[PDB]
Amino acid sequence: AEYSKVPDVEGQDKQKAIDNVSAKSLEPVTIGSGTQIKAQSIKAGNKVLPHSKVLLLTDGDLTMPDMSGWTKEDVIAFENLTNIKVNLKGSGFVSHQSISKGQKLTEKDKIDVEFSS
Ligand SMILES: [Cl-]
Repeated sequence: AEYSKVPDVEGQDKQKAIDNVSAKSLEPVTIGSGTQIKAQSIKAGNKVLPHSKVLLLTDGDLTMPDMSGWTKEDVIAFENLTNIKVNLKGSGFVSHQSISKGQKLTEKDKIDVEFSS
């Protein structure tokens, strides 16, 4: 069971952070329309499965990611990172989200996601 070590990318330039996460054989997913990373979903230094997702919250506006194919773990990480409540329905992988990718979000919004096996 090989593990990846999550890098510390908080405060980094967005593209540098994406590159640093990818270099650890992890999948960076950015949230927001900013140019600098404000927060990461996994504590730096932690061992996680290769190719698992690290959510990266930018500065500036929050925007909706493409959650297609996400696990419950991933969607729950999004709720904790953004303080936007997500309602989960079903099991497997995300097959529907109630807000389209790219839309600006506020803590006024709520998301419904459906999972399919
Ligand atoms: Cl691999």
